[PDB]
Amino acid sequence: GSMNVLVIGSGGREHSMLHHIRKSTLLNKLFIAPGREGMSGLADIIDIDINSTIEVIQVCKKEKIELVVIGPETPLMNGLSDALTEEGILVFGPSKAAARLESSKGFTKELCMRYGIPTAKYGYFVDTNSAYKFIDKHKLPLVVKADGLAQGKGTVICHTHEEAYNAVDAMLVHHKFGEAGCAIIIEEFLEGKEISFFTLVDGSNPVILGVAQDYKTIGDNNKGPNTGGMGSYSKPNIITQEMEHIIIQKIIYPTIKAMFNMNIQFRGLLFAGIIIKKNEPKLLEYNVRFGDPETQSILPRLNSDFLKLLSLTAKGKLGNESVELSKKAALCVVVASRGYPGEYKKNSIINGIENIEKLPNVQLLHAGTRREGNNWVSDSGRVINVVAQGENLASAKHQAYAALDLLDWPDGIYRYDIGSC
Repeated sequence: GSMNVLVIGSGGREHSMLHHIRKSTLLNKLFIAPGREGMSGLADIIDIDINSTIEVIQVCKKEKIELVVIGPETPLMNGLSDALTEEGILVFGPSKAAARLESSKGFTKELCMRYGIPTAKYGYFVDTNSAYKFIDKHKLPLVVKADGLAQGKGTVICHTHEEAYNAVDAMLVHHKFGEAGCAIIIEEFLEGKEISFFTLVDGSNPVILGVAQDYKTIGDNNKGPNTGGMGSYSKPNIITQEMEHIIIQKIIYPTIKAMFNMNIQFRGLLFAGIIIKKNEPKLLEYNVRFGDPETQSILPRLNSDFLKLLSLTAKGKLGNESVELSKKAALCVVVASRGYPGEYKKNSIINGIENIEKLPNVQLLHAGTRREGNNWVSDSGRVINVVAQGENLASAKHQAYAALDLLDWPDGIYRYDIGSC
């Protein structure tokens, strides 16, 4: 291969991306900034501040980078993609203007209203007077969300009006989520089957990548606060091919076309949260980049070349193209530091990683580790992923959880219901 590739980010999603980019015959040299030491087998780790456009550009010139693959949302919101494009560097990820689909949840809701895209009824607010008056006319339960990038944690289901007042104060008045909470949306609570729906979009042509089941809450059986995501799986027929088509026609294409026509075309990975009831999909939310940890379960199933797909997307060349997925089930369990999504302990010593990495049927990803002396220690809220594949979901599940029995980390927390009915 002749393509030098730079991945931006440092979590389990990116470690998975590296693993799968490394399979391409198109790849020459592979880099990650800032990455993590546990990923160093796959790529050269670059220690830079990725919030500095200028530092990222300097790495691209120094290393002759031909494609940049942006993992997380914040640099997209900060216009890293625009800064790279202005320098004539190919980038997989949307422009700042296109990234508003995620960086303002209210942006997406208005677009849905204007273009007739099915979604939750809602209101948008910047002060508790208007918010409380909406709460008081509104049916329960309802969902309060930070408008900005709250890493999936600024989303609270409220079953009493008092819980809603508290959620709205925490964001608008007490500033508990920084600028991300300076505005909010309050939405009707929708029932049904929730899925994660990944589409590659080259500016005008959508190509479905895959579907996964997510696990948002910290606790099993959907209990406790919302997190960035505590697990995932992907397998054939989570939804029918017909439903896939309805989602593209009613939600994704109208989104792509609206953005294109306002001259803010979307290019990259469009990740829709979708809820299905009475055979009809509604849009929960947009993320404008790969989902963590849904990516970890979808990529194992990809028969098509992942790097080629990223490059073609970035180039505006998905016109003829299609994705091929295997019939395997894949499943990812996240191990978090105790306290997450709240305050968590860093520097906790983690034992068993080397034993799990010796297993041939599973992959351990370094989502949030670092080295301190001779130990692996905790360094983020989400610390380890274990990923497995099988002929069916039960096999994939058994293998993941069998591997996790080798983990000896009393401060580690993981759900036991990843892949359960």
